[PDB]
Amino acid sequence: MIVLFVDFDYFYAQVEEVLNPSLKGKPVVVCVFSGRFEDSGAVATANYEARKFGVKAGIPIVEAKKILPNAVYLPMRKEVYQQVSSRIMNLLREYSEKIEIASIDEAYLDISDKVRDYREAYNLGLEIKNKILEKEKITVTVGISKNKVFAKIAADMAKPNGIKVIDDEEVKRLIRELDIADVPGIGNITAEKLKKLGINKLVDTLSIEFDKLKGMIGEAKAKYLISLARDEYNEPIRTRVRKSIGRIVTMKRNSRNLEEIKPYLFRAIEESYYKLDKRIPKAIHVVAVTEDLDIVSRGRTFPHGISKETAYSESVKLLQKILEEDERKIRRIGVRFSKFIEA
DNA sequence: GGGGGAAGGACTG
DNA sequence: TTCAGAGTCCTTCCCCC
Ligand SMILES: Nc1ccn([C@H]2CC[C@@H](COP(=O)(O)OP(=O)(O)OP(=O)(O)O)O2)c(=O)n1
Ligand SMILES: [Ca+2]
Ligand SMILES: [Ca+2]
Repeated sequence: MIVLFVDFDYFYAQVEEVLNPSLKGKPVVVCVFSGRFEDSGAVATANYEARKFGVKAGIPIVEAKKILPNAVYLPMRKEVYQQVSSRIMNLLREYSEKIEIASIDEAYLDISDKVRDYREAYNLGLEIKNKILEKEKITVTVGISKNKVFAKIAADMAKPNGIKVIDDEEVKRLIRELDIADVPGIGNITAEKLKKLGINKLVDTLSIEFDKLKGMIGEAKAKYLISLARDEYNEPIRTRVRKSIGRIVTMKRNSRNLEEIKPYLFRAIEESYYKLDKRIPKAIHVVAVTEDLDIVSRGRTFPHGISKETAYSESVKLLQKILEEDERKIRRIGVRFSKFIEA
């Protein structure tokens, strides 16, 4: 069983350059604006030409312009990218029936019984990595191994515009050299904890006791990690499925007064139902972002589907349920639906 | 007595 | 006065056929 991981080199900012040729040869920064502060918002992405100086996705636009002020800041357009991605996913779909799309710029391929060895697999990464670069003019990084996790790591190492292959003899090697947070699934927090205790490489975990690991990161986190070092990871490539389609916005405000939030919720509660397709959610939650970070949420599950209007109503009771439980103003407010109806 | 629901946190990425 | 913008899965926890 050998996997083929695909990762769009560096998506957004890249597509933005593909459409506007007068961009390349410059540090581009695709980000999200809110309409406030003046330059309020965060960074969604940036080309490698812009990363060099630190402008990494997720930071305040005000900071970005603190390091790379001359760079090229372009507004985010999830609509434009969505379509591109939607196209690339379809190609890969012809190379292997068993496909699994993770995010908007990722996809796992299973070639187990359509490839003889890592030799003709690396040749396939190319045959693919190319059909892509010129049919959509998008560069991508490919990863290959015996499973999804290692396949995804080989792609991390080889980026950008590359491809790598983590063979078995190499795997055992990585399980020793591969370290800290460079592990898919383990976030900064879990890392700033493990490190403090000496655990650096994915192996250091084996010199512990499953329980002493659980008491600090969790049974899932641990079991997962120990499943890697032990080298017995399973997880197959199955078709993905939308579980929770939601939408959130941002108030130029920072309010607490219902009619100073109702229009907002209503707004989001509109866009979400457009993505719901022909789905019927039995569950709905109102996510609310405050000011001093920390998000708050209140939701409810129904024994039947939901109609837009049905949503509007509960939205309020769920919002009041929030306010009366916190003494801080709100900045962004949103809603998320789930538990769609089966077959 | 494993599961459904609700609020929180983290990693997505 | 007024910072940093979609979806999944793990968890602490209370509760019931
Ligand atoms: N805080 C973040 C981080 C990433 N993304 C977006 C960036 C596009 C998509 C995938 O991100 P990555 O793959 O991590 O980066 P990339 O630039 O898309 O590509 P690469 O992984 O090769 O750097 O998710 C985002 O919306 N918010
Ligand atoms: Ca990518
Ligand atoms: Ca990615």
